[PDB]
This record gives sequence, structure tokens and C-alpha cells, in this order.
Amino acid sequence: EPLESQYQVGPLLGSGGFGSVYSGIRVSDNLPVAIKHVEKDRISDWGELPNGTRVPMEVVLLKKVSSGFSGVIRLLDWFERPDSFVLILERPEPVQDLFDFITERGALQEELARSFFWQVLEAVRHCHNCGVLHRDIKDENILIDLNRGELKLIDFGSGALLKDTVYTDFDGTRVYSPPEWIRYHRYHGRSAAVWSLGILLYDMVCGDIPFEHDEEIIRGQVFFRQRVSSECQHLIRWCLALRPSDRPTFEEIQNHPWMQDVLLPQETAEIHLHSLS
Ligand SMILES: N#Cc1ccc(Cc2cc(O)n3ncc(C(=O)Nc4ccc(F)cc4)c3n2)cc1
Repeated sequence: EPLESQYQVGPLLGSGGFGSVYSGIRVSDNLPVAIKHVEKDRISDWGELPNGTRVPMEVVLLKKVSSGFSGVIRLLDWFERPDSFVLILERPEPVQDLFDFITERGALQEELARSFFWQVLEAVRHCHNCGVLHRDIKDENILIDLNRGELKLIDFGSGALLKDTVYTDFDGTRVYSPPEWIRYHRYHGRSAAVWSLGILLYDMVCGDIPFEHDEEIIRGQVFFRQRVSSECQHLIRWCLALRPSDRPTFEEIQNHPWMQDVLLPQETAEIHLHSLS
């Protein structure tokens, strides 16, 4: 029942101002897991479990999205310690984050970018349907299950319950934040999400993000540094519309001409991932 008897703890995987994550194995079935520790003192957002339990908002959100759909890394279990919470998360093997993947490969071929972006969209839709807003969509928060060619969202440490009214707080990544936040400190969940997806898509096909400074975000002029098709440029520019109401809905994105004929995840892996080149 204690954490230490159910799981064998291994070396560090990663960390940050969000938490520290270790490799692990569930003793009962040898299932590979990831073990994330969060300091109670570093937690700003608290939530309530349906049985009235004070936990980190991150746990609340994870639980809501953690039914079997495989586009998010699921929370298998959690533990409370005197000064921390411990999250047991699934761990695909082999696995690589999208940030490292792009860095390794440079800009992605559009067929691959299409597959990846489509899966991210499906994963984000899943989250919204579960009443959860991620608020930090970016390459570092996306894992690739290399064998299956399936992408998985991680790190709901900056997330919130999804609502239809204005958010006046943001603790996600600034260069992925929309102009309305930069200018007015106000945004709506879905349209800000679409903005971040526009940045993500650009990063996929160009190998780097489009904006570095606040003035660039506010200007909203997108320059392409890599060869990118006219349909992909159009979708990107659309997602990066300065006015939130001018941005496409998720329906409109997925009905966009650039998005048609997406590969299945296993196809994607066979063509693009199972290779030395
Ligand atoms: N690659 C990589 C990879 C990606 C991120 C990290 C650090 C990190 C930081 C963080 O604040 N959070 N918050 C949640 C996760 C998480 O779920 N990470 C994770 C899960 C399964 C897995 F197989 C690998 C990482 C997480 N990871 C480590 C390894």
C-alpha cells in the first residue's frame, strides 16, 4: 500500500518548476510507469476530488482525462505524503518528447506533421470533452509512443477546469500565449488553445517557433523560414489570427484542406518512425 512497496523507483527522467519525474516499475505486473513528485509548497492551484478531498488541481484534471483514450498519459494512481503528492503515470517504451524529436530531425515533412497535429487535436478535444483545459500545449508537453506512432499529452500542471467565461490568469509558456493575454491579460480557453496549436504547427513544419518577443506576438505577422505548402501556411495563419473570434473552431481546423487524408498512427510509425534515417 505505501508507494515504495507497489513501485520500484529508478533514475530521474526529467523535471522543472512543474515537478520531478522518475522512471518506475509497478511491482505487481512490471508495468513501466513514470513517477512525478510535487511539493505541496510549490502548489498554487488546488482542487477537490468528487469525494471532497483537497488535492492539487493537476490531480483533478488528470483524473478527468484518464479514462482509456490513449491520447493523454493517464494517471494510474496517486499518493499523499507529508510535504508532497506523488503521481503514478503510464510510461510508454520507447518514448521521446516532440521537442527532442523535432530537434533531432529538424522540420517535419508535412505528411508527418499532419499525422502528429491531427493526434494532438484529437487529444485536446478529448480534454475539453472531459471538462479540462490544458493551457500549455507545446512540443515539450507531447510524447511520442515510437512503436505505435501515437502521441500523448503530458503536464497538466498549468491546466484548469474548462469554462466558457474569461480567464484572467495564465502560467503556461509565454511564447505560446495569445495576443489578447499579452495585451489585456484576458482570454477564452478554446480560442487561446487554437492559438497555441498554431504555434505548435508552425514549430512542426519550420523547426522553430514563429515569435520570440511580445511585439512579434502582438503584430501577428508570420514569416516562414522553411518551405511550407500554401494550405499549411493558410491554416497556420488562421490559427494565429490576432482576434480570437477570427480563429477557426476545432471543427474548422479538422475540416481544413491541409488536414485531409491523415495517416493512421501505426502507418505513421511504419513510414516515419521505424527507421535509422
Ligand atoms: N520523454 C520525456 C520526458 C518529458 C518530460 C519530462 C519532465 C516532466 C515534467 C513535468 O512537469 N511533467 N508533468 C507530467 C509529466 C509526465 O507525465 N512525464 C512523462 C510521462 C511518461 C513518460 F514516459 C515520460 C514522461 C512530466 N514530465 C521527462 C521526460
